[PDB]
Amino acid sequence: GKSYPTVSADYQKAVEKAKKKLRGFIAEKRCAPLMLRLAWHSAGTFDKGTKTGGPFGTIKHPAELAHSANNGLDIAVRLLEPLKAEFPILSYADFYQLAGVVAVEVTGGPEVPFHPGREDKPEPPPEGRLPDATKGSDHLRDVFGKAMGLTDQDIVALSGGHTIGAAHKERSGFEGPWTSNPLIFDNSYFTELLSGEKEGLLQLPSDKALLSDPVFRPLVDKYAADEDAFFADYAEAHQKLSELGFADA
Amino acid sequence: GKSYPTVSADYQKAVEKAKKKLRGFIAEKRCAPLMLRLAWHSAGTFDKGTKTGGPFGTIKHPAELAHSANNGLDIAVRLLEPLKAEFPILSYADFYQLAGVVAVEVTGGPEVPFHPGREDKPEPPPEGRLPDATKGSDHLRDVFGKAMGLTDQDIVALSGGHTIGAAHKERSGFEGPWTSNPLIFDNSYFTELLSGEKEGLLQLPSDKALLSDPVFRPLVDKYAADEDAFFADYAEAHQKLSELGFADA
Ligand code: HEM
Ligand code: HEM
Ligand SMILES: [K+]
Ligand SMILES: [K+]
Repeated sequence: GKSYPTVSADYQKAVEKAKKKLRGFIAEKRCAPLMLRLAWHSAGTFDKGTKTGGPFGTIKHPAELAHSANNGLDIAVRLLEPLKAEFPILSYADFYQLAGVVAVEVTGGPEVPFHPGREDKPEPPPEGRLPDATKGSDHLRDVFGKAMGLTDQDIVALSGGHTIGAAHKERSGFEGPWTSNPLIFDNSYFTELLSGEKEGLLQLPSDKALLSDPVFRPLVDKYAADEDAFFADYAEAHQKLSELGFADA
Repeated sequence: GKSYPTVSADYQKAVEKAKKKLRGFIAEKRCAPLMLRLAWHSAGTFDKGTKTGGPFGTIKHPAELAHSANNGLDIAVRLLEPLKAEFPILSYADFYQLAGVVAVEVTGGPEVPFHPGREDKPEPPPEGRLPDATKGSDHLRDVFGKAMGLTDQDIVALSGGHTIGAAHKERSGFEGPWTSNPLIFDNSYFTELLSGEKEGLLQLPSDKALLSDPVFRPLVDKYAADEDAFFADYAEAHQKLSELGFADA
């Protein structure tokens, strides 16, 4: 049900130019997984019932950066500031979601559609809305479903964002990559999830919860078997995520 | 703009009977100021914009009791549990606001009108909405005005609740009573505020802020000069406070 705001031609020019510079920067710095995380944690605080939180620029605020769920994302914010300063017309809100869309594209994933127009809001949401890696399916539906308003299908496909990147013991406490090729966006997260625990590879309890839920497990199976299906469902879910509370939510 | 819900006759019987038992209990235990504080801190978390928080029973939850603003109110909650258990039909939400109305009446203050029907909600609001004693007039309008939706007049009159009770260094860190007769509800809070700092009596920076604001100071002056006016404005404000988010807000 989205109705995206009109933005000036100069604004659209800056988007296009920012998108290209983000590709080169993110590729050079090898920081696509951290930028995807930055985009997700920005959006993932949306609560449909109160219409608070969401991808509106607040993650750069030191008070939101201090949320323990956000450990290490100050690095992300810092890395992007010089480039953002080249695009003063853009909202931080738009800039961070664009970086997430680009992070996915330059690691070889699907092209997530992007619509500009998000405004930078003044107040960060309360801490505690992002998911707890130590919990399971009920918790996941509470956060993605009851708060953000995404579907069970969205939960599984977005979990596949872990196909890139790694945990760090000094940030969450968990450690290592989910896949053997953590700078490559593919369906390997699901393939590893199905094969058991491979030495050196990470599985959060929240990942494992997908294997035991009667709705989530068919989806893991479909994605492990069909990367195209994964990419389609991923692109849908990431667009919805990136637009929570925006242009009608 | 209130439209109060219908409640059963058995519910109204329990209100009337609870009101009388609360008088005797609160008088015997000399805990009227702590019960007023309990009622206020229950209500004072309302945010009109999101319609979250407010006098809906959540302060008895250990997670809300743990808010540092609420230090010492677990005592209040404990004191009331035996009596509440005599009125299982009543919501905790109604019971705590009734105790606040009674606390004011048995110390000799105005009769604040009371309407039953508040429901006990499952989730406590985020911490941090209650006012900071170390701040001033802007802060007060942010909390009472922008969040709760009360008037500048309401802020000054409700500040007069400090005419009963005292701070404790092991609860907020501040210490002592605002008045020489802290179990007597009268306009003495304003009279002391005007006379300067009397030895042994407390003034928070938030109290003092009332003296320097061009809207609040006329009100302090009116109340110090006219206790009847104070009681009228107090009764209005406390009813509005006790009904935030309830029966239309
Ligand atoms: C489903 C529930 C989720 C939980 C419990 C969760 C939890 C975690 C944890 C604990 C970390 C490691 C942080 C560290 O120590 O560095 C992590 C990292 C990561 N998360 Fe998730 N996450 C979830 C969903 C998501 C979603 C929906 C996305 C985006 C589509 C995502 C993208 C990532 C990425 C890319 C990393 C790697 C970061 C890096 O390499 O530095 N995650 N998550
Ligand atoms: C206006 C901003 C307010 C601030 C900054 C504030 C702050 C404080 C503080 C710091 C304490 C002492 C807590 C302790 O250490 O025990 C206190 C106590 C108290 N507050 Fe206020 N308060 C405010 C408004 C209110 C309102 C609106 C009411 C109710 C009408 C109220 C009723 C009381 C009462 C009765 C006590 C005495 C409690 C006792 O004797 O144990 N206050 N407040
Ligand atoms: K991978
Ligand atoms: K007094």
